[PDB]
Amino acid sequence: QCVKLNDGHFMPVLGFGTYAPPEVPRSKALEVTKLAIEAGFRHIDSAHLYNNEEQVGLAIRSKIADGSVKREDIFYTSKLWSTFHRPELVRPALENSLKKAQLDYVDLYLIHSPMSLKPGEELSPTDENGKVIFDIVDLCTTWEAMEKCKDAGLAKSIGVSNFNRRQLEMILNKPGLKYKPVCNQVECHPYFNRSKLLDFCKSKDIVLVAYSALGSQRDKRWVDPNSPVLLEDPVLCALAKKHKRTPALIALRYQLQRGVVVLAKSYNEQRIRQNVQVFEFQLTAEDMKAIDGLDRNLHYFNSDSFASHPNYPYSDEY
Ligand SMILES: NC(=O)c1ccc[n+]([C@@H]2O[C@H](COP(=O)([O-])OP(=O)(O)OC[C@H]3O[C@@H](n4cnc5c(N)ncnc54)[C@H](OP(=O)(O)O)[C@@H]3O)[C@@H](O)[C@H]2O)c1
Ligand SMILES: CCCc1n[nH]c2c1[C@@H](c1cc(OC)c(O)c([N+](=O)[O-])c1)C(C#N)=C(N)O2
Repeated sequence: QCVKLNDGHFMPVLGFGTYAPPEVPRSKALEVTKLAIEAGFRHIDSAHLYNNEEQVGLAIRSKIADGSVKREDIFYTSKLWSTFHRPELVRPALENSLKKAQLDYVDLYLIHSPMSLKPGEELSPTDENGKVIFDIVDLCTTWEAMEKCKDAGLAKSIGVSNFNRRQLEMILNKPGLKYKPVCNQVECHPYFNRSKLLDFCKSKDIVLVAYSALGSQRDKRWVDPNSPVLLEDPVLCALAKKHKRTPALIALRYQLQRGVVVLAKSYNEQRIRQNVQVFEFQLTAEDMKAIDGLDRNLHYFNSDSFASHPNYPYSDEY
Protein backbone atom coordinates (compact mmCIF):
# COMPACT_ATOMS: atom_id res chain seq x y z
CA GLN A 1 0.00 0.00 0.00
CA CYS A 2 1.69 3.21 1.27
CA VAL A 3 4.80 5.03 2.61
CA LYS A 4 4.88 7.70 5.37
CA LEU A 5 6.14 11.06 4.11
CA ASN A 6 8.33 13.34 6.20
CA ASP A 7 5.34 15.63 6.88
CA GLY A 8 3.19 12.85 8.34
CA HIS A 9 1.13 12.20 5.24
CA PHE A 10 0.95 8.93 3.26
CA MET A 11 1.75 8.19 -0.39
CA PRO A 12 0.70 4.97 -2.18
CA VAL A 13 3.80 3.28 -3.56
CA LEU A 14 2.23 2.57 -6.96
CA GLY A 15 1.12 5.63 -8.94
CA PHE A 16 -0.69 6.07 -12.27
CA GLY A 17 0.98 8.21 -14.94
CA THR A 18 -1.58 10.30 -16.80
CA TYR A 19 0.44 12.02 -19.51
CA ALA A 20 -0.23 11.12 -23.13
CA PRO A 21 1.06 12.81 -26.32
CA PRO A 22 -1.26 15.39 -27.92
CA GLU A 23 -2.06 13.07 -30.88
CA VAL A 24 -4.20 11.21 -28.36
CA PRO A 25 -7.71 12.62 -27.75
CA ARG A 26 -8.00 14.56 -24.46
CA SER A 27 -11.15 12.77 -23.37
CA LYS A 28 -9.08 9.56 -23.25
CA ALA A 29 -7.44 10.90 -20.06
CA LEU A 30 -10.87 10.82 -18.34
CA GLU A 31 -11.69 7.29 -19.52
CA VAL A 32 -8.32 5.71 -18.64
CA THR A 33 -8.01 7.37 -15.24
CA LYS A 34 -11.42 5.96 -14.25
CA LEU A 35 -10.06 2.61 -15.43
CA ALA A 36 -6.89 2.96 -13.36
CA ILE A 37 -8.91 3.70 -10.21
CA GLU A 38 -11.34 0.89 -10.98
CA ALA A 39 -8.25 -1.34 -11.17
CA GLY A 40 -6.87 -0.31 -7.75
CA PHE A 41 -4.66 2.71 -8.42
CA ARG A 42 -5.05 5.35 -5.69
CA HIS A 43 -2.04 7.54 -6.52
CA ILE A 44 -2.64 9.67 -9.70
CA ASP A 45 0.15 11.74 -11.27
CA SER A 46 -0.76 14.82 -13.32
CA ALA A 47 0.59 18.30 -14.10
CA HIS A 48 -0.20 21.64 -15.71
CA LEU A 49 2.16 20.55 -18.52
CA TYR A 50 0.03 17.50 -19.42
CA ASN A 51 -2.97 19.64 -20.28
CA ASN A 52 -5.23 16.96 -18.81
CA GLU A 53 -6.05 18.10 -15.28
CA GLU A 54 -9.69 18.71 -16.13
CA GLN A 55 -10.14 15.16 -17.39
CA VAL A 56 -8.14 13.55 -14.57
CA GLY A 57 -10.07 15.51 -11.99
CA LEU A 58 -13.31 14.48 -13.67
CA ALA A 59 -12.20 10.82 -13.31
CA ILE A 60 -11.46 11.35 -9.63
CA ARG A 61 -14.82 13.10 -9.06
CA SER A 62 -16.55 10.35 -11.02
CA LYS A 63 -15.30 7.53 -8.74
CA ILE A 64 -16.12 9.58 -5.66
CA ALA A 65 -19.63 10.39 -6.94
CA ASP A 66 -20.50 6.74 -7.68
CA GLY A 67 -19.18 5.67 -4.26
CA SER A 68 -16.08 3.71 -5.30
CA VAL A 69 -13.71 5.90 -3.27
CA LYS A 70 -13.53 8.76 -0.81
CA ARG A 71 -11.46 11.82 -1.65
CA GLU A 72 -9.03 10.79 1.07
CA ASP A 73 -8.64 7.38 -0.66
CA ILE A 74 -7.06 9.26 -3.51
CA PHE A 75 -3.55 10.67 -3.65
CA TYR A 76 -3.58 13.36 -6.34
CA THR A 77 -0.41 14.97 -7.64
CA SER A 78 0.02 18.06 -9.76
CA LYS A 79 3.07 20.10 -10.69
CA LEU A 80 4.02 23.79 -10.97
CA TRP A 81 5.20 24.39 -14.53
CA SER A 82 8.53 26.14 -15.17
CA THR A 83 6.97 29.36 -16.48
CA PHE A 84 5.71 29.96 -12.92
CA HIS A 85 8.81 29.67 -10.79
CA ARG A 86 8.88 33.33 -9.73
CA PRO A 87 7.38 33.24 -6.24
CA GLU A 88 4.40 35.58 -6.83
CA LEU A 89 3.24 33.26 -9.61
CA VAL A 90 3.15 30.01 -7.63
CA ARG A 91 -0.12 30.10 -5.68
CA PRO A 92 -1.99 31.46 -8.71
CA ALA A 93 -0.57 28.49 -10.62
CA LEU A 94 -1.80 26.05 -7.99
CA GLU A 95 -5.22 27.68 -7.74
CA ASN A 96 -5.60 27.40 -11.49
CA SER A 97 -4.69 23.71 -11.38
CA LEU A 98 -7.32 23.14 -8.66
CA LYS A 99 -9.88 25.12 -10.64
CA LYS A 100 -9.20 23.03 -13.76
CA ALA A 101 -9.32 19.74 -11.84
CA GLN A 102 -12.26 20.99 -9.77
CA LEU A 103 -10.58 19.77 -6.58
CA ASP A 104 -10.16 21.80 -3.36
CA TYR A 105 -6.63 20.59 -2.71
CA VAL A 106 -3.90 18.47 -4.29
CA ASP A 107 -2.31 15.75 -2.16
CA LEU A 108 1.08 16.70 -3.60
CA TYR A 109 2.33 19.80 -5.40
CA LEU A 110 5.76 19.64 -7.00
CA ILE A 111 8.27 21.92 -8.63
CA HIS A 112 8.05 20.20 -12.01
CA SER A 113 11.62 21.05 -13.09
CA PRO A 114 14.56 23.16 -11.83
CA MET A 115 14.87 24.57 -15.39
CA SER A 116 13.09 27.92 -15.25
CA LEU A 117 11.39 29.36 -18.35
CA LYS A 118 10.15 32.79 -19.52
CA PRO A 119 7.14 33.77 -17.40
CA GLY A 120 3.79 33.94 -19.18
CA GLU A 121 1.13 31.63 -20.60
CA GLU A 122 3.09 29.93 -23.35
CA LEU A 123 4.26 26.69 -21.73
CA SER A 124 7.01 26.52 -24.32
CA PRO A 125 8.07 30.11 -25.02
CA THR A 126 10.38 30.66 -28.04
CA ASP A 127 12.21 33.60 -29.62
CA GLU A 128 11.96 34.90 -33.20
CA ASN A 129 14.35 32.12 -34.19
CA GLY A 130 12.29 29.48 -32.37
CA LYS A 131 14.77 28.73 -29.58
CA VAL A 132 13.35 28.09 -26.09
CA ILE A 133 13.57 31.10 -23.76
CA PHE A 134 15.02 30.43 -20.30
CA ASP A 135 14.46 32.43 -17.12
CA ILE A 136 16.62 32.76 -14.00
CA VAL A 137 15.01 32.10 -10.63
CA ASP A 138 16.26 31.42 -7.11
CA LEU A 139 14.38 28.17 -6.47
CA CYS A 140 14.62 28.83 -2.77
CA THR A 141 12.05 31.60 -3.15
CA THR A 142 9.90 29.38 -5.35
CA TRP A 143 10.05 26.85 -2.50
CA GLU A 144 8.99 29.43 0.07
CA ALA A 145 5.87 30.07 -1.99
CA MET A 146 5.33 26.27 -2.15
CA GLU A 147 5.52 26.15 1.67
CA LYS A 148 2.83 28.84 1.93
CA CYS A 149 0.77 26.58 -0.38
CA LYS A 150 0.93 23.81 2.21
CA ASP A 151 0.16 26.18 5.09
CA ALA A 152 -2.81 27.56 3.16
CA GLY A 153 -4.09 23.97 2.98
CA LEU A 154 -4.05 24.00 -0.83
CA ALA A 155 -1.47 21.23 -1.06
CA LYS A 156 -1.27 18.40 1.46
CA SER A 157 2.42 17.84 0.78
CA ILE A 158 5.09 19.56 -1.29
CA GLY A 159 8.13 18.23 -3.14
CA VAL A 160 10.28 18.47 -6.27
CA SER A 161 10.84 16.77 -9.60
CA ASN A 162 13.97 16.49 -11.72
CA PHE A 163 16.34 17.81 -8.96
CA ASN A 164 19.87 16.37 -8.59
CA ARG A 165 21.66 16.02 -5.23
CA ARG A 166 23.12 19.52 -5.53
CA GLN A 167 19.68 21.15 -6.02
CA LEU A 168 18.13 19.18 -3.13
CA GLU A 169 20.90 20.33 -0.77
CA MET A 170 20.14 23.90 -1.82
CA ILE A 171 16.56 23.56 -0.52
CA LEU A 172 17.68 21.44 2.43
CA ASN A 173 20.25 24.02 3.53
CA LYS A 174 17.92 26.97 3.04
CA PRO A 175 17.85 29.55 5.87
CA GLY A 176 14.48 29.47 7.68
CA LEU A 177 13.26 26.30 5.95
CA LYS A 178 9.79 25.16 7.04
CA TYR A 179 9.22 22.02 5.03
CA LYS A 180 11.69 19.68 3.40
CA PRO A 181 10.52 18.19 0.10
CA VAL A 182 8.59 14.98 0.75
CA CYS A 183 9.77 13.45 -2.50
CA ASN A 184 11.92 13.93 -5.55
CA GLN A 185 10.24 12.66 -8.76
CA VAL A 186 13.02 11.68 -11.16
CA GLU A 187 13.67 9.51 -14.20
CA CYS A 188 14.50 6.11 -12.74
CA HIS A 189 14.60 2.58 -14.24
CA PRO A 190 16.99 -0.37 -14.56
CA TYR A 191 19.14 1.50 -17.19
CA PHE A 192 19.18 4.65 -15.00
CA ASN A 193 18.57 3.36 -11.49
CA ARG A 194 19.82 6.53 -9.72
CA SER A 195 21.31 4.50 -6.84
CA LYS A 196 23.49 7.43 -5.63
CA LEU A 197 20.57 9.89 -5.60
CA LEU A 198 18.35 7.22 -4.02
CA ASP A 199 20.78 6.68 -1.16
CA PHE A 200 21.00 10.43 -0.61
CA CYS A 201 17.20 10.82 -0.56
CA LYS A 202 16.76 8.02 1.98
CA SER A 203 19.46 9.67 4.09
CA LYS A 204 17.29 12.79 4.09
CA ASP A 205 13.96 10.94 4.56
CA ILE A 206 12.97 12.08 1.09
CA VAL A 207 11.00 9.57 -1.00
CA LEU A 208 12.26 9.02 -4.53
CA VAL A 209 9.44 8.66 -7.07
CA ALA A 210 10.36 6.91 -10.33
CA TYR A 211 9.01 8.07 -13.66
CA SER A 212 9.58 6.50 -17.07
CA ALA A 213 10.03 3.39 -14.95
CA LEU A 214 8.98 1.35 -17.98
CA GLY A 215 11.49 2.99 -20.34
CA SER A 216 9.38 6.02 -21.32
CA GLN A 217 6.83 6.50 -24.12
CA ARG A 218 9.71 6.89 -26.57
CA ASP A 219 8.14 10.01 -28.09
CA LYS A 220 10.67 10.70 -30.84
CA ARG A 221 10.40 14.44 -30.21
CA TRP A 222 12.15 13.93 -26.84
CA VAL A 223 13.67 10.45 -26.99
CA ASP A 224 16.12 8.90 -29.41
CA PRO A 225 14.06 6.14 -31.09
CA ASN A 226 17.15 3.97 -31.48
CA SER A 227 17.92 3.91 -27.75
CA PRO A 228 17.47 0.42 -26.27
CA VAL A 229 13.92 -0.61 -25.51
CA LEU A 230 14.01 -1.14 -21.75
CA LEU A 231 11.25 -3.76 -21.67
CA GLU A 232 13.04 -5.86 -24.32
CA ASP A 233 15.95 -6.37 -21.93
CA PRO A 234 17.35 -9.95 -21.73
CA VAL A 235 17.58 -9.90 -17.93
CA LEU A 236 14.11 -8.44 -17.45
CA CYS A 237 12.69 -11.03 -19.83
CA ALA A 238 14.52 -13.94 -18.22
CA LEU A 239 13.17 -12.72 -14.87
CA ALA A 240 9.72 -12.34 -16.36
CA LYS A 241 9.92 -16.02 -17.35
CA LYS A 242 11.24 -17.02 -13.93
CA HIS A 243 8.24 -15.42 -12.14
CA LYS A 244 5.66 -15.94 -14.89
CA ARG A 245 5.12 -12.16 -15.01
CA THR A 246 5.92 -9.45 -17.59
CA PRO A 247 9.05 -7.32 -18.11
CA ALA A 248 6.92 -4.31 -17.09
CA LEU A 249 5.89 -6.03 -13.88
CA ILE A 250 9.54 -6.89 -13.14
CA ALA A 251 10.60 -3.29 -13.80
CA LEU A 252 7.88 -2.05 -11.49
CA ARG A 253 8.48 -4.57 -8.70
CA TYR A 254 12.16 -3.72 -8.86
CA GLN A 255 11.59 -0.17 -7.67
CA LEU A 256 9.17 -1.13 -4.92
CA GLN A 257 11.73 -3.39 -3.25
CA ARG A 258 14.38 -0.66 -3.39
CA GLY A 259 12.01 1.63 -1.49
CA VAL A 260 11.29 3.69 -4.57
CA VAL A 261 7.69 4.81 -5.14
CA VAL A 262 6.94 3.94 -8.75
CA LEU A 263 4.79 5.41 -11.51
CA ALA A 264 3.36 3.57 -14.51
CA LYS A 265 1.54 5.14 -17.39
CA SER A 266 -0.77 3.08 -19.57
CA TYR A 267 -3.69 4.09 -21.74
CA ASN A 268 -4.56 0.45 -22.43
CA GLU A 269 -7.12 -1.04 -20.11
CA GLN A 270 -5.54 -4.50 -19.94
CA ARG A 271 -2.05 -3.12 -19.23
CA ILE A 272 -3.47 -0.76 -16.60
CA ARG A 273 -4.91 -3.80 -14.81
CA GLN A 274 -1.80 -5.93 -15.33
CA ASN A 275 0.32 -3.31 -13.59
CA VAL A 276 -1.51 -3.53 -10.24
CA GLN A 277 -0.36 -7.15 -10.17
CA VAL A 278 3.03 -5.83 -9.00
CA PHE A 279 1.86 -6.60 -5.48
CA GLU A 280 1.23 -10.29 -6.30
CA PHE A 281 4.84 -11.50 -6.26
CA GLN A 282 8.32 -10.88 -5.00
CA LEU A 283 11.82 -10.77 -6.49
CA THR A 284 14.64 -12.55 -4.62
CA ALA A 285 17.72 -10.84 -3.22
CA GLU A 286 19.59 -12.45 -6.14
CA ASP A 287 17.08 -11.10 -8.73
CA MET A 288 17.35 -7.55 -7.36
CA LYS A 289 21.13 -7.69 -7.56
CA ALA A 290 20.88 -8.84 -11.19
CA ILE A 291 18.68 -5.88 -12.18
CA ASP A 292 21.08 -3.54 -10.34
CA GLY A 293 23.81 -4.65 -12.73
CA LEU A 294 21.78 -3.44 -15.71
CA ASP A 295 22.55 0.24 -15.05
CA ARG A 296 23.78 2.04 -18.19
CA ASN A 297 23.64 5.71 -17.12
CA LEU A 298 20.95 6.25 -19.77
CA HIS A 299 18.19 8.79 -19.42
CA TYR A 300 15.70 8.63 -22.28
CA PHE A 301 15.07 12.34 -22.05
CA ASN A 302 17.15 13.84 -24.83
CA SER A 303 17.13 17.52 -25.65
CA ASP A 304 20.00 19.70 -26.85
CA SER A 305 18.13 22.89 -25.90
CA PHE A 306 17.48 21.96 -22.30
CA ALA A 307 20.93 20.44 -21.76
CA SER A 308 22.39 23.95 -22.05
CA HIS A 309 20.02 25.19 -19.33
CA PRO A 310 22.02 26.29 -16.25
CA ASN A 311 19.86 24.10 -13.97
CA TYR A 312 19.82 21.04 -16.27
CA PRO A 313 19.94 18.26 -13.66
CA TYR A 314 22.20 16.05 -15.78
CA SER A 315 24.83 18.69 -16.66
CA ASP A 316 27.65 16.64 -15.04
CA GLU A 317 27.38 14.50 -18.16
CA TYR A 318 29.13 16.83 -20.66
N1 LIG B 1 9.68 15.17 -15.58
C1 LIG B 1 8.68 14.55 -14.96
O1 LIG B 1 8.28 14.89 -13.83
C2 LIG B 1 8.07 13.33 -15.63
C3 LIG B 1 8.63 12.81 -16.79
C4 LIG B 1 8.11 11.66 -17.35
C5 LIG B 1 7.03 11.05 -16.75
N2 LIG B 1 6.48 11.58 -15.64
C6 LIG B 1 5.16 11.11 -15.01
O2 LIG B 1 5.30 9.77 -14.64
C7 LIG B 1 4.87 8.93 -15.73
C8 LIG B 1 6.12 8.24 -16.20
O3 LIG B 1 5.84 7.36 -17.27
P1 LIG B 1 6.24 7.71 -18.76
O4 LIG B 1 5.16 8.55 -19.33
O5 LIG B 1 7.65 8.13 -18.92
O6 LIG B 1 6.10 6.21 -19.30
P2 LIG B 1 6.20 4.77 -18.60
O7 LIG B 1 5.50 4.66 -17.30
O8 LIG B 1 7.65 4.42 -18.45
O9 LIG B 1 5.50 3.76 -19.69
C9 LIG B 1 6.03 3.76 -21.03
C10 LIG B 1 5.06 2.97 -21.86
O10 LIG B 1 4.94 1.64 -21.32
C11 LIG B 1 3.71 1.09 -21.78
N3 LIG B 1 3.23 0.13 -20.80
C12 LIG B 1 2.58 0.38 -19.62
N4 LIG B 1 2.30 -0.69 -18.92
C13 LIG B 1 2.80 -1.73 -19.70
C14 LIG B 1 2.81 -3.13 -19.53
N5 LIG B 1 2.28 -3.75 -18.47
N6 LIG B 1 3.37 -3.87 -20.51
C15 LIG B 1 3.88 -3.26 -21.58
N7 LIG B 1 3.93 -1.95 -21.85
C16 LIG B 1 3.37 -1.23 -20.86
C17 LIG B 1 2.76 2.27 -22.00
O11 LIG B 1 2.11 2.13 -23.28
P3 LIG B 1 0.52 2.08 -23.41
O12 LIG B 1 -0.06 3.45 -23.09
O13 LIG B 1 0.28 1.62 -24.86
O14 LIG B 1 0.06 0.96 -22.50
C18 LIG B 1 3.64 3.52 -21.88
O15 LIG B 1 3.48 4.44 -22.96
C19 LIG B 1 4.19 9.88 -16.74
O16 LIG B 1 2.96 9.41 -17.28
C20 LIG B 1 3.96 11.15 -15.93
O17 LIG B 1 2.80 11.03 -15.11
C21 LIG B 1 6.99 12.68 -15.06
C1 LIG C 1 6.20 18.52 -23.41
C2 LIG C 1 6.27 16.99 -23.59
C3 LIG C 1 7.58 16.49 -23.16
C4 LIG C 1 7.81 15.03 -23.41
N1 LIG C 1 7.17 14.36 -24.36
N2 LIG C 1 7.75 13.13 -24.37
C5 LIG C 1 8.75 13.09 -23.38
C6 LIG C 1 8.78 14.28 -22.75
C7 LIG C 1 9.65 14.49 -21.53
C8 LIG C 1 8.78 14.85 -20.33
C9 LIG C 1 9.08 15.95 -19.54
C10 LIG C 1 8.33 16.23 -18.40
O1 LIG C 1 8.53 17.29 -17.56
C11 LIG C 1 9.73 18.04 -17.73
C12 LIG C 1 7.26 15.40 -18.04
O2 LIG C 1 6.59 15.66 -16.88
C13 LIG C 1 6.97 14.32 -18.89
N3 LIG C 1 5.86 13.42 -18.60
O3 LIG C 1 5.25 13.56 -17.56
O4 LIG C 1 5.59 12.54 -19.42
C14 LIG C 1 7.71 14.04 -20.01
C15 LIG C 1 10.41 13.20 -21.26
C16 LIG C 1 11.09 13.10 -20.02
N4 LIG C 1 11.65 12.96 -19.03
C17 LIG C 1 10.39 12.11 -22.07
N5 LIG C 1 11.06 10.97 -21.91
O5 LIG C 1 9.53 12.01 -23.13
